[PDB]
Amino acid sequence: MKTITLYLDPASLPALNQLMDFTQNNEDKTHPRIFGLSRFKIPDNIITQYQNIHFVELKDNRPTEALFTILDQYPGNIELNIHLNIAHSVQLIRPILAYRFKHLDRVSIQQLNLYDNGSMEYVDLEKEENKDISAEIKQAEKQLSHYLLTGKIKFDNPTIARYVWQSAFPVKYHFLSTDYFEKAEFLQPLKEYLAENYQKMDWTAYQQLTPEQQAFYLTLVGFNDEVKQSLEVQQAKFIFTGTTTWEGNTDVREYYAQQQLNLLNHFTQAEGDLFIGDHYKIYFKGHPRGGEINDYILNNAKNITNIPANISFEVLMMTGLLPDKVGGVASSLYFSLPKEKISHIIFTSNKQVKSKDALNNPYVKVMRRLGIIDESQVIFWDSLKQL
Ligand SMILES: Nc1ccn([C@@H]2O[C@H](COP(=O)(O)O)[C@@H](O)[C@H]2O)c(=O)n1
Repeated sequence: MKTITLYLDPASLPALNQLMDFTQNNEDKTHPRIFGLSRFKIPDNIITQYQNIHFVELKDNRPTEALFTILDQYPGNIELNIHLNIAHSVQLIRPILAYRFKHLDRVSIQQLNLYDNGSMEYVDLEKEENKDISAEIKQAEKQLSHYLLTGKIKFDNPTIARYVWQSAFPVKYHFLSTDYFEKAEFLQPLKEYLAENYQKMDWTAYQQLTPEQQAFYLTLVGFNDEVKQSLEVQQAKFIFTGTTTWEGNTDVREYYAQQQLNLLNHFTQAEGDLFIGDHYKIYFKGHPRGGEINDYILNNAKNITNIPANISFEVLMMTGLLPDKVGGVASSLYFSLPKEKISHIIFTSNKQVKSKDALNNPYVKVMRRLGIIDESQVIFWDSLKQL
């Protein structure tokens, strides 16, 4: 059968790993490929070098029907090599299964490779701490069978359903935290169930690439030479990480901008509660969707070096360019960082958190369970004095 590789991800981390897989296989210029990476654009100077390369929009975390137009161009027997975001795997594969239904004679699923979205998978797993995980797996497997037979989605445990694909297809899972699955006691049944179908995320794959493939990869992920040089000075580095807000209200976005500037000052100013000392070069890493929030920092701070905000932070993990220290507002990007590199992580007030909620939320709990952070490194945003 002819193999078609599908790279699907609405987010960042899976895409980063999928673009590594493409780079590792980039000598094959005609292997059929379909890219559905909402946050990444393959430069046309690379697209033109490949044949049978296709692109599909994602909408509501699934490929659009435009996928069918692509697959119709391959009228023989086809086996699908599918790369997915774990958290969104059920929706991402939905149009693929629908197409297979219409072409059961010639379309088969060869294998799945699944990659963590980031913190969201582990948080979601925390909320299942009190469940009979062994029973949830069996039910999820049963309901995955119904999905595969009817095309209709109904999971009593949508979270555990993300981890039962091996009951249907050859699968390999790539986890940001293998420790979590091995340390969390309530997850022991799941760890044993997954058996030899998971592995730790290949963060050091970039180091095994060829010199030219390394440059290939950096072009795919938007990390140009100028930014690289900046993060290679022989100086103690601290990177301040920013955040964003859904709200459109100018007013509110302005408050988030003013408050993130204040948080920066708590790290970098001597009177600050989070002062890291005088011996660090300071970088700012805005949130990709920060918009004016990011401009507020650069326009009103000083002695800071900007790292373009649309770069996914996790690139620095995939490339070995992490700083000595990272600090800022809680983000998925922290789940993937070494413990000794964390200064302080700050939390924003919302529905569940109106105080340093005794750290009774899953995010901190996961991090503490894994030992990435201690209580002294958790900060509630509103408790910080206005400097
Ligand atoms: N300062 C930041 C904040 C977020 N991000 C990107 O945004 C993604 C979503 O992060 P949040 O958990 O903060 O929404 C992160 O996984 C990372 O790829 C970033 O690259 N720099």
